[PDB]
Amino acid sequence: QRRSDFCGQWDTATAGDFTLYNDLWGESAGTGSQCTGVDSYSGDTIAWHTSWSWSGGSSSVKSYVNAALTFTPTQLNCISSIPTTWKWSYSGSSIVADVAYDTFLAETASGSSKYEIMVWLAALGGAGPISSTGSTIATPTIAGVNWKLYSGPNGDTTVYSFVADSTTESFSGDLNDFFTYLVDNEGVSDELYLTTLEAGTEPFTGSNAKLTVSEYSISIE
Repeated sequence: QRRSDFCGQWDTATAGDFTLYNDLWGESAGTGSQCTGVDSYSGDTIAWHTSWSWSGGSSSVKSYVNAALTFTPTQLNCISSIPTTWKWSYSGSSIVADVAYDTFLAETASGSSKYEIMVWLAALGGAGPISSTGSTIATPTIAGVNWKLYSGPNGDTTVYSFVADSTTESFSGDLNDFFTYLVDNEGVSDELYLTTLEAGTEPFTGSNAKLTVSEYSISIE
C-alpha cells in the first residue's frame, strides 16, 4: 500500500480521458480493503495498480477497480474500430479474481443497459462468469485469443462474457470485433449505443494481492 493510493469505496482519479474508479461496491460482502493509484500517463497510455486482500463471500465480487474511457456514446453502426492495448500482471496468494473489460450497450446515449459485454483476460482461482447453462454458447477466436463465450441474465440486462482459454497478460486488438461478433452471431442490434468502456479487475477472495497494469490504452474511431 502506498500513501498516494486511494482506498475509499467510491474514490476516483483522473488521467487524460480516463477515470480510475475504486468502485468497491461489494465491500460489505467480505473482510478486507483495497487501495488504488495511478503510476503514469504518457501519450494516451495509463499505468496503474490496485492492491487488496479480501476474505469471505466466496462467490461475491468485492469491487471493480477500473480505468474508464470518457467518450461520446456511439451507435455500433458508426464505430470503425476500438483499438486497445493492455499489459498487466497479478501477484498475491489464493487469488480468486478476473481481469476484464466491462462494456455496456443501451437503446439511447445515456440510457439503461440492454447488454453487458465482458472480455476476461484472466479467470483466476476458479472465478467464472454469469452463465444460464453453465456451458459455453460459442468458442470463437478473436483478437489473437481463443475465447469461451457465455451468456446469462442480470435482470433486464443480458450479460455476455468472453473468457480467454489461457491467462493473457499482454493483449491487443480491436475491441469492436467482439461487438461485431455478437451482432453477427447473437442477434445484438447494431443500432444500440456503446455507452461504457472499462478495463479493470473483479476480486472475489485472496491475500496480499496486487494487479499491476503496466500499459493500458483504448480509443474509439
